[PDB]
Amino acid sequence: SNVPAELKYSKEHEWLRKEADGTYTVGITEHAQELLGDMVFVDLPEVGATVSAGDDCAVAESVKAASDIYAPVSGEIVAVNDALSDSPELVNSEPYAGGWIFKIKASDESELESLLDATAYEALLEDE
Repeated sequence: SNVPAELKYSKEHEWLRKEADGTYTVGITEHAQELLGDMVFVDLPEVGATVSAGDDCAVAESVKAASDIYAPVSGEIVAVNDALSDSPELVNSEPYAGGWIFKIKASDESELESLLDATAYEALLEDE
């Protein structure tokens, strides 16, 4: 599967993209959406919520499965992708683009060290 070289990743099959203001945009990977199948619901976090790294904060549900989506870093949820409430299949068709799930302002920069680069995420995929 497609593993964009510029992104960061979690072992739970999330990606993170740093934006110009320093916030991160978070979604699930091409591999993740492929395994879940045809998406029917994305339960979004509350804007303004404070989360710790590893907290469950969204859910992706398909016709066959559902999975928790974890905060990859600690911080405040600053935006959510409201389009997924009516078009959850964007997660399937454009997991790195229109299928983004939420944006987070990180509270502890040190946590970024626990994130994977693209090479490590590819290796992880090759390791299932």
